[PDB]
This record gives sequence, C-alpha cells and structure tokens, in this order.
Amino acid sequence: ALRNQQAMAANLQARQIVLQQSYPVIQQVETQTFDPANRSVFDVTPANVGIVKGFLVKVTAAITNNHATEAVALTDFGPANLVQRVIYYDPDNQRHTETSGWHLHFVNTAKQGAPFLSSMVTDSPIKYGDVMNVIDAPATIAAGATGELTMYYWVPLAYSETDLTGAVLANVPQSKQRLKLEFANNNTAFAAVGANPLEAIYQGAGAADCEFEEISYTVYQSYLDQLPVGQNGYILPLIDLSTLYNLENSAQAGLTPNVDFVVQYANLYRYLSTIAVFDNGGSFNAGTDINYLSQRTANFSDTRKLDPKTWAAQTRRRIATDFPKGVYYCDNRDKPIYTLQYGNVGFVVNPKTVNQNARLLMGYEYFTSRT
Amino acid sequence: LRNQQAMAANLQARQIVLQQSYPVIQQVETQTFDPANRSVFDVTPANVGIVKGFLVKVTAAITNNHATEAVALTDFGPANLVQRVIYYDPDNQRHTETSGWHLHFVNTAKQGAPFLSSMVTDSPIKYGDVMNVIDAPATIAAGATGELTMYYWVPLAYSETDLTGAVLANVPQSKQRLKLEFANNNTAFAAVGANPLEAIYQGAGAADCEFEEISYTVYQSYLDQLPVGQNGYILPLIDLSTLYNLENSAQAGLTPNVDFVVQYANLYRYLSTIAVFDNGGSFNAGTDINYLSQRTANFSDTRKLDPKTWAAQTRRRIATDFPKGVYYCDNRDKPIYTLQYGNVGFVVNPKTVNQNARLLMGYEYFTSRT
Amino acid sequence: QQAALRNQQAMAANLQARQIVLQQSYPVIQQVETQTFDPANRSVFDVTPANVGIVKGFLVKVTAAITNNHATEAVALTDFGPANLVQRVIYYDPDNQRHTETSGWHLHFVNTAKQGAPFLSSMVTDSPIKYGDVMNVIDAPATIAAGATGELTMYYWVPLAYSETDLTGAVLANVPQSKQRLKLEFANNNTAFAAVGANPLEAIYQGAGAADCEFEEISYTVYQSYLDQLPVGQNGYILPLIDLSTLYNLENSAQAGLTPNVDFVVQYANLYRYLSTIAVFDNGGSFNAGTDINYLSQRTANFSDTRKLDPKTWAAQTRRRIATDFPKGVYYCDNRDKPIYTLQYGNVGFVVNPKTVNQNARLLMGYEYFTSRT
Ligand SMILES: [Cl-]
Ligand SMILES: [Cl-]
Ligand code: NA
Ligand code: NA
Ligand code: NA
Ligand code: NA
Ligand code: NA
Ligand code: NA
Ligand code: NA
Repeated sequence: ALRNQQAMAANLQARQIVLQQSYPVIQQVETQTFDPANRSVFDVTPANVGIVKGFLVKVTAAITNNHATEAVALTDFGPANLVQRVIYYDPDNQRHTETSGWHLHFVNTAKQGAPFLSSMVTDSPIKYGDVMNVIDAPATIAAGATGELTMYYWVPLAYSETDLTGAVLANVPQSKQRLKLEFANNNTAFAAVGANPLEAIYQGAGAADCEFEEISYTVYQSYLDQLPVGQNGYILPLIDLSTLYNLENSAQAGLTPNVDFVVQYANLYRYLSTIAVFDNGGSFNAGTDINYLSQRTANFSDTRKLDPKTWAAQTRRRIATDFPKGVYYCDNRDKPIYTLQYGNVGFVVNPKTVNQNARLLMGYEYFTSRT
Repeated sequence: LRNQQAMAANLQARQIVLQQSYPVIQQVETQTFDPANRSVFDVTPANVGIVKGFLVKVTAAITNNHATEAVALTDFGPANLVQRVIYYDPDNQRHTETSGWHLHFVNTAKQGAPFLSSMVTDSPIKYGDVMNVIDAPATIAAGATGELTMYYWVPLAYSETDLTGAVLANVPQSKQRLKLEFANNNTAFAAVGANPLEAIYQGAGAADCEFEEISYTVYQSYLDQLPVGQNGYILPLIDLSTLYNLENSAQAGLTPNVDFVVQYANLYRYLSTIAVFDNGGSFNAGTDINYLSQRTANFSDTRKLDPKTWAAQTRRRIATDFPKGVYYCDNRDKPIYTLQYGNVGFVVNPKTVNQNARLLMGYEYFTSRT
Repeated sequence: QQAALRNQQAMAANLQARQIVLQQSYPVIQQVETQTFDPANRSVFDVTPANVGIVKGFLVKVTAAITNNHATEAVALTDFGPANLVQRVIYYDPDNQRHTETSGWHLHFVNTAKQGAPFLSSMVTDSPIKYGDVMNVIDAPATIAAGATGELTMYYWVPLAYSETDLTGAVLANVPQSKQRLKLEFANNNTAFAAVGANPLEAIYQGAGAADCEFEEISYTVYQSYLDQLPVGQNGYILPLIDLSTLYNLENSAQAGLTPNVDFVVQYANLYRYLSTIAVFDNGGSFNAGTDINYLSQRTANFSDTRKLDPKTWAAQTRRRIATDFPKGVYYCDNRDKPIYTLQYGNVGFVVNPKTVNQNARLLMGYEYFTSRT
C-alpha cells in the first residue's frame, strides 16, 4: 500500500511539473472537403508530438432540400449527428474512445457545464451574441432551399486541461495514431415523417429529396510540447499515461411497463458519467413515459431513485438546462461507479409506457488501466 | 490558544467523512391534498447518518372558475406555493424558519443563477426547457386550469462540501420535524389592487380561482456509511455543533428621505441579507429608493450605493436581477458579526413611502448551538 | 550566482502579507464623485479619488439621455453602443505613475472577459419567477426614432488590483501630499453619432438621423473600492510589497499595413507579462464576422504558432471563456495562466492573416498586462 500511495504522489508531482514546464499547442492536422455520397469514412493521422490531450474537430456542411413542396426540420440532436461515429487508437494500437457523435457531444456539454460552445442569451445592449455561428444549423430547410451547418466535437484523450489522466505520449516516430471519423450521409441524415429520428439531422415530409452538397472537416490536435527533462529523462505522470479515459455507447432492449429495467455496469471500469437515451420506438418523450430512474447496488438499495423531473433537476444543476427529450444524464465524477468497491451496480429505468422496438441507448464515460 | 487545532481537526474529519461516506438522496414522503381541507403538514424525515438537506417538490393545479376574467403570475409566482418552512432537529433545536419565497431566493443566491432554471442559448441541438422543472403558466384564463411545478432546497449543511450546519441523526432516536405550510385558496390569489406579495396569481378573476389540488414529495439528502476510527465515528464536531439557518422578519416605520435602519443581532454570523421593499403593495424597480447600505455605528457605511449600482453587485452573484423591490447583499467571505447587538445595521433610505410600507428581511447565518 | 533564494523568499513573504491583509482589513466601496453635464460644454473630467488604504479599483456609473432631433430618420446602436459612452480612461497613482490608459470599449471587453460573461448582463432563463432585466444596469435602446429620446446606462470597472483575491496592481494611497487621478474622456456630440457609411468604431449610434442627434446630458458617479483598517505588526503595516510595486494595466494601440493573404504581425514588447490580448479588425469602417480573415495566431521567434486557427475555431475558444462571441471583428486571446513574456521565449507576436483588406484598414490592439513599477 505504501508503494501505491507513493506511486500516486509521484504521478501527481510529475503531472504538475509537466503542466508548469511544457507549453500547450493546438494546431491543424488535416482538412478535407468531400461529398458523403462519394466517401464518408476517414482515417486521420495525428502528428506524433509530445503528450496529446485531444482533438477539436470542426465540421461544416451544406444540405439542399429539393422536395417539390415539403420542408424538413431539425431533429432533437440535429448537427450533433453530422458525425455518426468516432474511434481513436493510440501508437500501440490500443483503442480509447469509440462512440457516436451525439454521445460525444453530450459529454462535451456535461464537461463544459453548459451546451457545448453555445452562445448564452442576455439583455446586454453591446452586440455580443451569436456572431460567429460556432455551432449552428437552420431550424428548417424549406423545399428548394440550401442550409449551412457548423458543428464542433472535442475528442478527449486527457480528462481535462489540468488532469492528464488518459493523455497519450506520442514520441515514437514510426508508430502512428489513428482518428477515424465516420460521417453522416444521405441515408442517415434525413428521416421521413414517422421514421426514427435518433441518428438523423433533419426530419420532415421533404426528407426523401434532401441531399448533402458537401461536408468539410478540419482536425486540430491539442498537445503539450517542450516536455520537462530531469535526472532520468522525461518527467512523466506514469499513471496518467497508462490509464485510458474513454467514451463508449451500447443499446439495451427488453423493457416492459412498470418493471425495473436494469443495465448492469458490466465492466470493472471507473464510470464517471452515464447517459441513457430512451428511444421509445422512435418516440422521444420528456419524461412522461418513465416512472423513475435510479442507480442501484447489489444490496438492492437505491442511492438516487428519482421521478423524472427531479432527476432532471439534478442535471439542470450540472449543465444549466435540460438535455433533449428522452436523454437522461447521471454525474458520478467525484465518486465513480466501480463494482469492486461495492456489489455490482446497475442503472435503472422503470418505464410507464413501452412502445414497439423500445430500447435504452447507454453512453459511458470511464477510466480503465491499459493493464 | 487551542482552536487552531480544534478547527484543523474539524476540517480533517469533514474531509474524511466526505471521502469515505456515500451520498444518498431518498424519497421520504409524498402526499396529495386539497388546501380547502388542509395546508399544514409535518414531515418526519428518516434518522440516518448525517443529514444535509431536503429537496421539496411541489406540484399544483389551479382552476380559474371566473366567468370572464383571467389572472396573471405575481412576481414571486410559484415560489409562493410554500408559504413557510420550519425545521426542528432531533434535539428539539430549530434551524431554518422562513418563508417559501425567501428560501427560494437563497436557493438562487447559492446556485449563482435562478434556482433550477434552464438558460437560453443559440444551440441548434434541442437543449432547453424540456422538463419544466420549475414552471407555471404566465396567465390562467377564465375557465382554464394551469399546472405548476416548484422545487425548494431546505439546507441543513451549508453546501455539498461544507458540512457546517449538517445534522447527525444516525443515532439521536428522537424525531426530526420538517414543517411545511402551503399556499391555500386564501393566500394564492390576489384581487386587482390587493397586495400580491404572498400570492401566486393576481387579476380580475382572482376571487373565483381555486386549487384543484396540491401534491408534494420530500427527498432527503444524507451521507451514509460514516467512517469509523479509534474513538469511534470520525465526525467534524464544529460542523455538527453549528447551526446554518435562514430566518425572516418584518420592519415598519419608513419615512421619505430618512435612513431606515434594521439592526443585525449579535452572536450570529450573517452570510447574506435580503430586503424586500413592500411599498404598501407596490413593488418598484429601485425608483422608490435613494440608496441602500450596510453601516457600522461609528465607522459609517461600507457600501452605500444607489439602487442600480447595488443591483450591479447582485448581477455579479446571480447573473440577473432579483424581482422588483427585492434587494440582495452577499457577505459570505466576511460575515456580518458583532459582539454587541446592532453594532451593524442594514440601511434603506426611501425616496417614496406609501401607506402600509415595510421591509421584509431575510437572513442566512451561522451560529453556535451553545 | 544562486542567491535567487531572495526571490523565492520575497514571493512567500508577499503572498503571506497579501493573505493577512485580505483576512484582517475590511472592504469598502464608497462614492467619491458625481456630476451631470452637457457634452456640448465639456466632456473631459479629472477625478481626484480619496487617499484611504489600499485601493483596488473604481466602479464608474454613466447615464445619458440622447435625443434624435432628425425630422424623419432613425439611428441604431453600433456594435459597441453604450460601451462608447466613455472614450478613454487613464489612471495615475500618488507617485504620478500611469496604470491603465485605454479606450472605454477595451476596458469593457476586459470587464466581460474577467467576469466570464457579458459584463453585468442579465441572462435569459425559463424561470417563471420574475427575475430578468428588472434594474437595467447596462442598457440602451436598440434604436432611437426621429423625434425620440433614449436613456442609457453603462458601467465600467477600472481595475488597479487584478482581482478581489489577487492584489497584484493595487495601490497604497496614504500620502496626504500627492493625489491619485482618474481621468475620464467622455463621448460628445462629435464622437457618439455616426452617419451612414462613416466608421462606427467609436460611436454609440449610427444611422440616417445621426447629424441631428445630441446628448441632453451625461451623468457619472465614481465609486472607489478599497481596503481599510489595514493590519499592523512588529514592523508596522503588513503589506504585500510585490503586489503594491507591480502595475496591472490595460492599454490599447493601433497598427496599419495589412495586405491580403500576408501575415500581419504585431510584436509584444519585452518586460511586460501579457495576460490577454484583444484585436479588433477595423476593416476600413467595416466590421465582419471573421469572413475577412484567413486565420489568427500567436507566434514565437521560430515560426512556431501555438494556436494558428481559422476564425470560427478561434471564436470557439472565446465561447469557452465568456459564453458567447465578442462583437463582429473583435477577437480575444486568453494567456492568463501562462502570460506572454518575451524573456521566457524569443520575441512573440500576435498574427492576423487577412483575406480581404479595405482602404484604411487597421488592427486595434488591447492588452492586459503586469509590469514592475521599477
Ligand atoms: Cl384533502
Ligand atoms: Cl455642463
Ligand atoms: Na465511393
Ligand atoms: Na416551463
Ligand atoms: Na379566495
Ligand atoms: Na421570522
Ligand atoms: Na435593458
Ligand atoms: Na454630431
Ligand atoms: Na498607451
């Protein structure tokens, strides 16, 4: 136990020194403009330099609705669905995050404490506001019109700007990293009336005649350069750099009215946050199809069994607003769910109404060691 | 000497408790009723671990049975769904005893923004007021029924990380008492021209408004699995021997252009002060006040400010203004504390004073159990 | 050789004394002066603050009534609007040393940057309880119609100390001999109103009725924030000597010579530790939302850019700092945790590579920095 306490102390000190001595850099890695009808999957090759903290991905797109008369309107996720999936592999080909664009975006929001890169509305007479359209998409695209969209995603390796847990040391000249981006295409972006809008950007009677004109992306890599050297070479937080900080998502089915649907935290990961999306057969409701949600331990005791509005209240304290309809969030950052500290734990949803093809899309944020 | 070590130990124990125990939020009671029959309830919380506070959810349906006239929300609106709250701990010592609106304003001051609100942004992703956590229709038309939702946090512990004021109830045995007095058909509706201070809706149809029903659910927040050491449970004795209370009072006797001073009592460490200028039923946006201040006898004013400048300081604390006639003062970093009664006072020099004018004061403070 | 231990010890002593001062003294905010005037008669004032204890800064309240006397045309707020009620502010301490010397718009943008949101603004929420813009702390009508009179209110915080907890830059004002001086150069009928097609940079309103707009009056009230009842010890008053011997200043400048697709570089001077940088691209009177820029960057002598970004990505970083965008053509850069200091690395420069350059284009730079009094 002394070897550990000292190991953690050494790690923190090394982290603190790296942060004080190195200088942060953010620089463009690659940009590409394309038509997803031609290609929608791209493998970006990050530069191998210093300690890598994450990637900021700018995505723009132009969409045209050529329907003769009908419009389409943004889905609840909208531009967050411009990227369908993101997967990162480090120089040792160890996979870190692999999740959907919508889940990654919701975590970006949770970590910011407000809708990611949004512009807050105030009474200021000075002309602050949505000036630069950092994340933007027209509410509707009428028949015959073309809309322009902009979206940003932060793909994290390091947990934060000050906590390097999960960061990647990329100083091995011949071992490349891989950032795979799978973009939306005409098939995923447009949903007909009555179809499931989960993965779509726009939905409406004009959907069949909507097409992307183009999508463009620019990946910026954030890293620390001029790493401090000491009496043993680079001073590095060994625990930070051998821990993976990942996001992943999965789908669970088998819900029945008034019965507890339990999703066990199946791995021995340290779960920092959990997102549960109740895709009630293509319908996304504002809590009205749920009796309660909870986190429960094998001891059968609930640590937070709450009605939907009260559950939402806790989230409002975290992001200053509510996540979209049917999206529920749970913060476990200070005391991560770890099944080896207490019995197995489960995330619980007791549904009031269950439509055909109902399912819970689970999104997790967690730490785990490489070994 | 000493103390340095007493506080050092208290803080160490607090840290161990926060690190080792596990937080739980649990429903302890729910009830639906008709205020025509009853509006005062005494909730019995569970005696388990260290209790931090209670989240009280209140929902109500209001029917405007008037034939042709509507009513509209007052400035406090749903914050008046609970008229008063009183908490007694296992040792029969009272902590908070205040109005629902004062409790709500403190919840907002502590959050740094309107309590449990949804902030509006340009995000195209559909975040927003999706769940209507705190909600009430702006107006209820003649013949219509409106649905309202309100939440209040009754604190024992000062915060999630500062357990000062928390209550140990894992042992006490004796019961705790959380008393709640709800709005009723006599307090919720104000006629045009009547004082709207304690009401939820005001308007020409008020006389014919009534509650269809009210429901409440109390959730208790506490720490379980308390850490044990040599001498036994590791506990922050100072935290648990200190009361963190909210209290209200009313003062009258205001006259144009004369300093109206409300004295702070001794012994209490006042963290915040709220003063509501109920100018005879009229609530104005500072236009009826010359200035407000906090003053020490023989040391003058530490912050004598015009109303807008006073409001500017508040905008730095809650990112907006409190409702008309509601003034806030933050003294958290250096609490008002006098060894002599009234060695410090809160001042309001009114420009205009209507009949039946008064200041409704609200205080947040720390004080020793002994 | 070494002996640098002195610095280490000096820093510790400075921090200890700062803490003692913060713990023992009591904060006071007090009105020092209020005046109502007609800008046609005068617009420059020199305020003499009180010499009491350690001065942290000044909160300046400014109100105005503007009438648009045009027979038919209206005027509308410029992007800066009421932030241009004060054109320039300059502070001198008792030793007659200059601290902040900048434009009202720059001071206001820094007030916003340090708050983490539009300065003293009222956010909008779904709360049914009537919070909101109740007190109109900073306010100005979006337009003033022909024949109408509009009322404005704006506030500026002129900092001496860096913050309420970091007294770096604060001023000890106890010498009865020499007075401090806070100079305010206000807007007047020649700066506040821009005709259609004229440069709106320094104006409050712009539009077809501008030539007939006039101030009815402007009023200001200066409140001084300071620490009184300073703690004493064996060696007398306990005081953070480094904090009180360091200047925390805001200054602005102007540079021209931009050409399409060529890097325009503005060098940071040596000795100053730059906490933030603001660059306003006054493209010949046109202020655009990034569309006239290829990219912006901060660069060191080594061709090494630490953040060469396209305008929207640059704007994204700013949204993380103030929760919204600064007005069109206004770009912000936060270097608070690692201040730009040309001694730490080679010379450093702020870069703008413009896509389009109109005649009379220029970059207006605003800086926040720390520097030794000596
Ligand atoms: Cl009943
Ligand atoms: Cl005059
Ligand atoms: Na192809
Ligand atoms: Na609502
Ligand atoms: Na009645
Ligand atoms: Na009372
Ligand atoms: Na306003
Ligand atoms: Na003029
Ligand atoms: Na200068």
